[PDB]
Amino acid sequence: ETPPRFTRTPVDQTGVSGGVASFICQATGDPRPKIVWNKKGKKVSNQRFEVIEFDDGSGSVLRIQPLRTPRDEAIYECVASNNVGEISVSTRLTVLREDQIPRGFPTIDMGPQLKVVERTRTATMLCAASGNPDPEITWFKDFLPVDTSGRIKQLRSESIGALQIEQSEESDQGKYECVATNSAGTRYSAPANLYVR
Repeated sequence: ETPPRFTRTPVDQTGVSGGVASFICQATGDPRPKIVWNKKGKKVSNQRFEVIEFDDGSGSVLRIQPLRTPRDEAIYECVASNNVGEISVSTRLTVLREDQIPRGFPTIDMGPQLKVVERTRTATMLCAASGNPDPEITWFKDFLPVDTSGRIKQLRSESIGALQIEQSEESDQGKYECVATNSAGTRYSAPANLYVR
């Protein structure tokens, strides 16, 4: 038996009012750590705050949608625990008004669109995004981050970000969101469905 240890700690988010923010927290340990999200020390307990567990039990994502300001702006804590010990770490959510959104805050110029791929063929989800600094584009599938490092690869060029899913299969079906992030903040695309025919 071993105490909880973090494998992925949440990273500060600046979102826009009405938009989305996600925080990721994973840990290992034996027995399997329970992950609880707190807001300034109390368990999160509001309808717009949703905890989605990774299928493998490694942890969870706290997803907040729609973001409200000033209400949601706070320090949040991820607490990992089992019968041998407990650890926590915190992260910060900032939520900007339209009135407060910087010039270079990421824009989704073109979000992903509905796709149907034949099984074993490459599916490509597309996202055009811009901002200053040039934002990083990442992908969420069914509210969880798509990690890619390789059947599933992410390609990137000027404002275009692509998620290429080689040898597509049934489990790749789902709801994909493009996420654009830079030092000014994080913007989500509307989700697009992928089907595997």
